[PDB]
Amino acid sequence: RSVARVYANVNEKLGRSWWDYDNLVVQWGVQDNYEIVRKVGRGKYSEVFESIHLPTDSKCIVKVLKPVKKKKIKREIKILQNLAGGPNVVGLLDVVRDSQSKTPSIVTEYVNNTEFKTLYPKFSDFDVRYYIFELLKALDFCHSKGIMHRDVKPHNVMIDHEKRTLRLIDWGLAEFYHPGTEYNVRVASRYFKGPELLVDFQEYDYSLDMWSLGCMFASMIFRKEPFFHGHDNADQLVKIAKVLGTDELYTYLERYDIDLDAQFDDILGRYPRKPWSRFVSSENQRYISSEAIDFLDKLLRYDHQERLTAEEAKEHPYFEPVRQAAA
Ligand SMILES: Nc1ncnc2c1ncn2[C@@H]1O[C@H](COP(=O)(O)OP(=O)(O)NP(=O)(O)O)[C@@H](O)[C@H]1O
Repeated sequence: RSVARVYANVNEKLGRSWWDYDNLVVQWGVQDNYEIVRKVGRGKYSEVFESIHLPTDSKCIVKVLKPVKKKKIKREIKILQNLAGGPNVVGLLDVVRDSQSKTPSIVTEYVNNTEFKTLYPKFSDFDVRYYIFELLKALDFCHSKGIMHRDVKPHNVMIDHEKRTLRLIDWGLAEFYHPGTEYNVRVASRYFKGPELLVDFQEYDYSLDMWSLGCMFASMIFRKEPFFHGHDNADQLVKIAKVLGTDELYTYLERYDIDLDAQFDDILGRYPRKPWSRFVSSENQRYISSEAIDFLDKLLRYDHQERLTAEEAKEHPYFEPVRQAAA
């Protein structure tokens, strides 16, 4: 009941060799070439440690996957393998596992990150333009290769501000895009979930990541994290409606023939479109420009087919200072 505007054809054109991650044979590395040092992060499905690849004595990242459906492990590995050498995608170094328990780990390149709540407010307007544009290179790449990231949130973007370098990480929710496939809507982080997830519209595509990038981008330029701050997946849709308005929400549901949950209507009610200008203040004015708002406004749409493609987004006037500086 939806197909993507772009890249709908990719997985058909690349082999079954490219998306059939169920039939992947995993060449496990050697567990004991890696020694864990320092625990640096935590997810619901993973341990992340700073570690050493002992033979090279190299700092790397080991991510210990909570034993979970083997199918899912097979998917993340094949995706990482596929995307290899792509711009600003985290480098996959190894896959290992325990001899006895068979608990797998992914070994990835280390990135000297700064936590975003500290790093983002140190940003200039050029900085935001530059790093979003480098994030747009990763989304455009992986989308061009039939893959939706599906967890694009600042926690999964690692920025080394001294090297001026960027990596997208946590491809644990990523999928291959197949035209017409119904996908699980329980993806993303509540704050970065697109409306299509919140109304249980299952036939979504790469445009999910663009909404997500929009929320992240609104955090940065408006200095509100999160920009939409829902207490649960129901309230999340309400916080979105208080900004984009409900008039546009009902034309969107009507256009895609979504019927809402019955008790959604005790809580939603009627909201006029709050304009983007009403979010400007003295403390966030540094990031604000007529180009930024226009760009943000073409990511944050109810209808996933009115959103920019990562490629169209790269052409936007907002990124002209970074394109120019490139040369
Ligand atoms: N390559 C890396 N370099 C540095 N830190 C990293 C790297 N990969 C992951 N981390 C840290 O580990 C945290 C969790 O890693 P992540 O890959 O997001 O695992 P997860 O279990 O999928 N968690 P979640 O994002 O909630 O789904 C990240 O937020 C980073 O702070």
